[PDB]
Amino acid sequence: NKPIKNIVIVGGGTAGWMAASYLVRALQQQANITLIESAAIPRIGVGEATIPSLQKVFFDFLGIPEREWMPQVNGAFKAAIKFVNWRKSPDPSRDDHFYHLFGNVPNCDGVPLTHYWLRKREQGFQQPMEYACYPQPGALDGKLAPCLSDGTRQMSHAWHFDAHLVADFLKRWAVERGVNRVVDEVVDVRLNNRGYISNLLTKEGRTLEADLFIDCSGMRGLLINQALKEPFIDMSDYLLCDSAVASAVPNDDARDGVEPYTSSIAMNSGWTWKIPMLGRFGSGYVFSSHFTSRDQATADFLKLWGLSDNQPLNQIKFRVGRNKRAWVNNCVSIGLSSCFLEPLESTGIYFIYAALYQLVKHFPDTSFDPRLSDAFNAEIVHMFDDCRDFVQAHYFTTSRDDTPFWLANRHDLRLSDAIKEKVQRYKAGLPLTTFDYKFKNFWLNGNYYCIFAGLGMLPDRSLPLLQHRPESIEKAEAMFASIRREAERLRTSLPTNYDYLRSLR
Amino acid sequence: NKPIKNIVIVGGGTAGWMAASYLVRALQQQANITLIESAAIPRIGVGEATIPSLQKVFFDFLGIPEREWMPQVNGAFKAAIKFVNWRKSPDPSRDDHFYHLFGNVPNCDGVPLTHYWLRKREQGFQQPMEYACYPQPGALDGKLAPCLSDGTRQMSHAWHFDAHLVADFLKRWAVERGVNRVVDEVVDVRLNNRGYISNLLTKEGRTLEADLFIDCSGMRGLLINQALKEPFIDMSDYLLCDSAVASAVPNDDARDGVEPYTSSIAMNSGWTWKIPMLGRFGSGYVFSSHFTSRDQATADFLKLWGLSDNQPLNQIKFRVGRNKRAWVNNCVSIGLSSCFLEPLESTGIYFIYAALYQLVKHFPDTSFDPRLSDAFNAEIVHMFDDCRDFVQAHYFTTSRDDTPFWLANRHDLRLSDAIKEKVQRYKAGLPLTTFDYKFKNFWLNGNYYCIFAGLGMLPDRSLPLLQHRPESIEKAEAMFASIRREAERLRTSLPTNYDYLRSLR
Ligand SMILES: Cc1cc2nc3c(=O)[nH]c(=O)nc-3n(C[C@H](O)[C@H](O)[C@H](O)COP(=O)(O)OP(=O)(O)OC[C@H]3O[C@@H](n4cnc5c(N)ncnc54)[C@H](O)[C@@H]3O)c2cc1C
Ligand SMILES: Cc1cc2nc3c(=O)[nH]c(=O)nc-3n(C[C@H](O)[C@H](O)[C@H](O)COP(=O)(O)OP(=O)(O)OC[C@H]3O[C@@H](n4cnc5c(N)ncnc54)[C@H](O)[C@@H]3O)c2cc1C
Ligand SMILES: [Cl-]
Ligand SMILES: [Cl-]
Repeated sequence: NKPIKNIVIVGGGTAGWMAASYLVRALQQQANITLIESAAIPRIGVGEATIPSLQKVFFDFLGIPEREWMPQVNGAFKAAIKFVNWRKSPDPSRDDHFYHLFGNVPNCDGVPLTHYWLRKREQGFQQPMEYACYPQPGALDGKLAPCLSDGTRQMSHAWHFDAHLVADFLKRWAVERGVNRVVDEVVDVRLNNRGYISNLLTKEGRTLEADLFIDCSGMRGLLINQALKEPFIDMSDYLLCDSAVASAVPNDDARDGVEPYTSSIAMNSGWTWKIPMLGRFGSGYVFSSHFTSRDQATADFLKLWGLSDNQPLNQIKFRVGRNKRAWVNNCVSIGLSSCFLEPLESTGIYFIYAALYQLVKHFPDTSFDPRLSDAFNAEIVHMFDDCRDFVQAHYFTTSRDDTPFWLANRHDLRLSDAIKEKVQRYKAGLPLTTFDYKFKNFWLNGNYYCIFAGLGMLPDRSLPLLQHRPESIEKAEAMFASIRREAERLRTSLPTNYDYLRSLR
Repeated sequence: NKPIKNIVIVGGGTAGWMAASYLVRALQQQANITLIESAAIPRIGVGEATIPSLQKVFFDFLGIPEREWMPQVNGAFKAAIKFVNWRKSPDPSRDDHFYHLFGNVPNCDGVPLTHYWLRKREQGFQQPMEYACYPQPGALDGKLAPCLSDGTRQMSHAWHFDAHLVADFLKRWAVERGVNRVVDEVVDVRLNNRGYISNLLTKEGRTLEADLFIDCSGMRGLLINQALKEPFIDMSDYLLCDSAVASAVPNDDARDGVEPYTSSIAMNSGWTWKIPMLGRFGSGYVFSSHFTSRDQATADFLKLWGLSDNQPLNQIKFRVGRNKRAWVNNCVSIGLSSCFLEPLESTGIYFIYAALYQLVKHFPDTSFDPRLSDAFNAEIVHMFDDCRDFVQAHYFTTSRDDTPFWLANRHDLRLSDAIKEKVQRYKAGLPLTTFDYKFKNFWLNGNYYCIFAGLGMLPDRSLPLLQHRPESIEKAEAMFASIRREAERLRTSLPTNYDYLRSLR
């Protein structure tokens, strides 16, 4: 079986240039790669927060160290997601916030600290879960850096960056290593009798041929959905948000500092993201069209940040769900042309490089053994489903009942059996779980606990086992005190996030 | 909710004393534990090989180091399973053997050495997979120790031991730390209107009461099956063997040495185990009653080892399957009273301490929250199913067609969708996967490859990706050469298994 020789990527967004970079890297020899992107169809223009796997899975694989790509794309640090006004009836006189922190929660004699915390709360302990079980939240309040002045990491973290800059940075990297860039527009996809893609017809009359096609054409899915007619499974019965009004907002970094985390500010009919970096923060009101109008949501967004009726905006709508099959015949969909959940928790770009990782692990020859694509397609479903569960958990758990949108999340969502089971185990007092392993069950006990406890849904009781383990309870107190010590050191030890980034220019 | 106070274990076999030890360990305080065992109903008398998790999960948890319990139970080392006459038509003039080795196979640029080996075999490379991808098989042929004279580990391994001695060793350990032993026989189990166990009536007239009951009564399942009437799911449609004829056989260790591995010698209608230790080896012909008679199988067993018609034997039959629920109301089944697959691959005792681990992780209070047992019961099904897949893979993969029994394994077995999927991925050329994580997918790429390749079922082709990675192919050759070096060092470096064990008395 002859190997793949010519690859064509359709799309010049983040997805296409990640695909181009990764593939040019994975395929040392016998690989000609061409990417074509329409000068007249813009990128989506968002996608600026991430999760920890980005470096280990994507950039490391490219051989691009964190200190090299960060300053090139206005990179900033994301130590958490701060959730604001999610907990219940928004009250401007009450501080309703909680963090979803990255990183592992320690175990004490095989039991997560979360569960010793719950036991204490039962005895009247007032401190919130994440402030007792992690050392860094207080520092986040102080908008400090996730690492020392000298660059030594001090807490688990991901990244923020400029979406357009990232795409451009990879475009340069990829082109430099042999990727052929073509600024042009596909207008016809031709299929042989078998149903495979033979070539693309462009607006300037070019005919592009290839063995393998990567569809990174974004939500229109030029190859996978339209040409190959693979159905998209709409899942707006699982999740309500289908729109966003977004913009970049200037920040007075000198007076207000740079927050080392993404913020999720709950709204009337959705929520608003805040992704800070030097000079400004990306922002966007994610909402459901069925509970508010774009006009109405736009006014809410402008009001939230005190913006003016002249502020140019990025109006977006998106589909929620996944292709029935991500890879069909000789076409692999990657990016918005494949699956999407709303930007809560930031899984979009992870879907890109996780899919690319799976693609290489299932790489075909020109005979396109269906066993390979089927195995690939099944991994995508798992990856997507795991995240859909976690995202959904932010919603049907809410105690907010003040608008139709929150009522609908409370009562009207379709839930997978998988999330039902986890919730049932959680409520019973049981701990949840504590790359290939990461792609696998990426969201652990700690993550679900940050969310559930932040939202004010606690288990029915502490673990029955703990009543037999007074020693263990004692050791846990020691671990709590230790955490409290580290928290204090960091306060006087970490530079401000603002100052640290500036020291990176 | 009041905690559990009184626990009664029924059964004095390996299962009961593992339960008693583990529980007395896990439950520091507020735990009274009584074990009752009928002097007139003997233990099963087998169960003498194990897998690597035994130490980390069971003995370590007890605080009993390997050097302390081994000499107490005639412990020996198990570095592998050697399979003899499994490959095809048995021919006394052909050496048909292969090893299933414990331990991980190295990865080269994210691809297991197994797959680089396959690529070489395609070019005419003659050496067998396990001799190229692991350093220790040749040493096993030489019956060497898995560690240096001084006791430094040199290869991954599990253990062999005397079944009765192990049970007795734990009995002493457990009794010494507060377990109450009662030599007596349960004759009636009394249930309240709710259907929970109130107490046990013994033959001497004792009435035993408790909050929690552990059923370790072996295959009769005195509590779970008979009293509580939980159905046992027969799975002799998944696996054919239902009987064994066993005995201990003296060995001339001075002239023949001690093999550092379990042997699996395929027979006409089953297979025969060889579990060596100092002085003798446990052995047993596992067979299907539907393809040979006990009388016939007995004669085959005696002939295999040159035994005499006077040799006293352990005649066994066993059920294959699992309880519909391992834990029902206030009764947890552990051991042969719960699930069993035939002894191929040695999962029996693993089922014991893995279940005990899950029991403590789901430990109840006296209200017996059904969410706990349901979560427990589901983990048991996963554990069992994963092993049933792996065991089944030894059979429907066989190329032997010389008896009805092998024909039946070839064509007539009921296969899970899970094993079908793995096989399909394997055949396509894809790698398979590479405690809580162990219980999870304990059988990895290497294990399945040892088995499949030993049995002579290879993938349809090498990984398409490798054609683009000449560099990677090169590095793999280096790794192969390195493995060959270590193999040579061990040959001149390891003491004989026989000599090493003797140095332990
Ligand atoms: C509101 C919103 C918020 C998000 N927030 C996050 C986040 O916080 N974190 C995160 O990781 N992800 C996020 N995502 C997802 C993320 O934005 C995308 O995964 C990422 O930006 C890559 O998108 P893309 O390249 O597939 O699509 P696009 O940006 O839409 O790129 C499409 C490309 O295909 C080209 N193209 C299309 N059609 C044709 C044609 N017929 N001929 C030629 N060329 C063509 C276009 O010109 C363009 O270059 C968010 C998405 C949305 C919608
Ligand atoms: C042929 C064969 C080979 C095996 N090989 C292996 C192997 O290689 N590796 C491995 O790990 N496992 C193996 N196993 C499994 C292993 O033998 C068992 O898991 C282990 O020995 C524990 O068994 P048990 O204690 O549950 O049952 P048993 O040994 O049958 O113990 C039963 C106990 O319950 C008591 N009892 C019963 N009934 C009553 C009553 N009404 N009143 C009072 N008391 C009572 C009995 O007196 C006895 O003490 C094998 C099993 C078989 C059958
Ligand atoms: Cl996202
Ligand atoms: Cl077994």
